[PDB]
Amino acid sequence: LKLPASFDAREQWPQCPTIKEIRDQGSCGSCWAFGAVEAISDRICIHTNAHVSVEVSAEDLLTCCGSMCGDGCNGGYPAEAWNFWTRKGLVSGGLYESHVGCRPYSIPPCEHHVNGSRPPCTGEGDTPKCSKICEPGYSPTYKQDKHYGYNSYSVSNSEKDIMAEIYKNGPVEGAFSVYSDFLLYKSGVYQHVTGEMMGGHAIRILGWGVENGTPYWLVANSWNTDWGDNGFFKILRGQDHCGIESEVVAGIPRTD
Ligand SMILES: O=[N+]([O-])c1ccc(O)c2ncccc12
Repeated sequence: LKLPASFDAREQWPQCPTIKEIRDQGSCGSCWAFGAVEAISDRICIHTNAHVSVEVSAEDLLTCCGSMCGDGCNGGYPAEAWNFWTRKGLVSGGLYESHVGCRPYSIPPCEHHVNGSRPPCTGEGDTPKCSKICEPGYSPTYKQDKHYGYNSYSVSNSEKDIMAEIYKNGPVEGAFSVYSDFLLYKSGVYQHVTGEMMGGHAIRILGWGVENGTPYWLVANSWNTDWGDNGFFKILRGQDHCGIESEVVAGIPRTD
């Protein structure tokens, strides 16, 4: 209760479907946008006591943020994603071909270093256009459909601070240095052992726990459910491992 040994947002906010949700960024380096919108989704539902529960649109953020956020499918930055939500807001939008919400994701699901029936993920494709319109059959206007953030912030490189933030306000977006052995993750607690550095990856942190004395963070990847542990993974917590505790960002939904 002053930080229990383990915490899982799905259990704290059982009426919030998005927290339990794994998405797929497709052949696009949109991890920066998915960890952001995934957490925004979660916080919207947490902030409203599930009175409002929507899929925030990775599509809106990825196509419309623009240079502020980086280079679309060519990679981007978490801090600027949340800042963009506080100023321009984000509309709802679901999975590929879901017809859910205002602007569903337009990049098809693919296999991310795993065997499946979807085509393998090819590189970072092109970034779609920013079209401020909702799908036909979605009643409210894109403008009326925007959900703004009251604020955004970078949480310090502090384990306690990160736990307290998730505990009180919900899931966060974080980022870490990906080494080759992370691609191969299947289950258990991920700890870097072999491999070279492949740049960084953005994700959603939604909990923490302890596996046989090993503290870990509960994370959602954006590589579909057939990757890793049903799309989630665990990673060593408390050691700023692969920088897991250095790039944490979040913010509070704007009520109105
Ligand atoms: O599956 N992947 O390997 C992968 C990882 C991270 C990414 O940002 C990707 N983007 C596009 C395609 C594959 C990606």
